Amino acid sequence: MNTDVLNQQKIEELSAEIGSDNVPVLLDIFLGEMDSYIGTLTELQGSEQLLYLKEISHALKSSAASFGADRLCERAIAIDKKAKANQLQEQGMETSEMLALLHITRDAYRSWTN
Repeated sequence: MNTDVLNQQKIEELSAEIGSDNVPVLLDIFLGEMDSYIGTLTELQGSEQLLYLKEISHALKSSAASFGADRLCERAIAIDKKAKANQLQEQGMETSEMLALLHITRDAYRSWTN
């Protein structure tokens, strides 16, 4: 997870006078809206498939480059894509990696990242 190395370090410091205002704004939206479309566009298409490239480049690459500029930043983006995303499922992270983002992010972030 985003643990005692980056979260309370890089998060509490990059948050602070900065992300204490900006990260709740980002975190809550990238989750709510991304997830929105995965409620609706998953029940309409392979949007959830989109869900992946967008968020981790969009919001995780945004907020994690600042507020998790440690593991989750690259270890997720690269270290997932390759085997974490395909060694889970041959299908191409078509569910169990992508949706996992929310359970992992809200579990972890809501513990040290508002």
